[PDB]
Amino acid sequence: MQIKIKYLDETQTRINKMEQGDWIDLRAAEDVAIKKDEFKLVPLGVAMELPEGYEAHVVPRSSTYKNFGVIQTNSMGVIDESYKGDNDFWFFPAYALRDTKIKKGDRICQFRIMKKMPAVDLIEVDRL
Amino acid sequence: MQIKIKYLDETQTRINKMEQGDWIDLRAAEDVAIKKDEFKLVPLGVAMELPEGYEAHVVPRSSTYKNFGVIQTNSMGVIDESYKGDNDFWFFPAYALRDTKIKKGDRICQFRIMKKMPAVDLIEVDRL
Amino acid sequence: MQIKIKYLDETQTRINKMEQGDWIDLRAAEDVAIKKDEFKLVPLGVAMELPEGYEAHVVPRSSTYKNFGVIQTNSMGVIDESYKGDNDFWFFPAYALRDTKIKKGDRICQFRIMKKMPAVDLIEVDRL
Repeated sequence: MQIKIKYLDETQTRINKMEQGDWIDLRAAEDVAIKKDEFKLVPLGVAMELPEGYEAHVVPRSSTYKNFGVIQTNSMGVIDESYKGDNDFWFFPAYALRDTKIKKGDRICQFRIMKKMPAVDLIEVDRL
Repeated sequence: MQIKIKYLDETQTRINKMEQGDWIDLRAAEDVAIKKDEFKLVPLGVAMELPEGYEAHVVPRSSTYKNFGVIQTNSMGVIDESYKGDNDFWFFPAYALRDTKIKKGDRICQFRIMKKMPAVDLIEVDRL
Repeated sequence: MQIKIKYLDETQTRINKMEQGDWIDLRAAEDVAIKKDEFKLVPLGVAMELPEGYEAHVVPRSSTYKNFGVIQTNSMGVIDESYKGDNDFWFFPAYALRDTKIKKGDRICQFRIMKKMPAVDLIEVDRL
């Protein structure tokens, strides 16, 4: 089972480090300064074509808050298999709880893939 | 897989359509005004009987903070198969980082189902 | 399957982690006071050896915000199978949105296990 991955540029850290099972770390694609109580979409510099029928889950690393003072506004990001365009680059939605500077190459979040949910039928009933 | 769904009333937007595995969007059941740094349980106007052995996870949509300035206080909501009563409606626990307003019918979060955790035994030990 | 659990000390409340399928509640290992807009890693007083090939996910309980006014800064904690050391204790990263006090034994979060992602091959490309 493979994942085709495209990098924003030749300087981005190749996350080619994985296929053992652990969540894979993602890094800021450049320097980012976020002021307290400000929102900023941090470029992760990667675009992927996930396996058919799969999706990716993105959450911050356990040390992201302590290190950068940010939280992921959407709690857990979901990247569907259809998000495989040549320009579909990933971003980490960050809300700064304190002035913070994120350096290019800094690990800020992580992800893993999972099979999408089975097809369902939402049938309306008047009483439950 | 069949999921029985009950709606709060006829004005709630029905969400049955051709599904194929993507997360499903839920919507505010009514207008909701939230002041800066205050909390509000946003009703989603739906109650469901999930498949036996399954549970649902609920997270904000990726554009939820950008549009409404709120985060989900519980990070990811977990709805168990047992939460299937006639009055077990779903809610999105919103905390606003600014004065905001979610309009009736606005897509505000999304969900998917997943098989519940397997049978496991907990064996207490003094050392690992 | 079996999960080996170690408790910090003899005064910790044994998780009543019971009910096939249900997420399991974790408790504060000691009293903790957190001032509004401040952080605090709340020890849960447990360390576990998860089944091989599995990982744990931890999120706030539905009533955590209402009860203690805190959010989990890393959104969802991810405990890998390898984090099974004798001093590999669990913590709940809490950011208080108001003055709060958590009592030893108070249930503040919950967890479940899940199979880790299948091993994947990341193939770098130049176009998607």
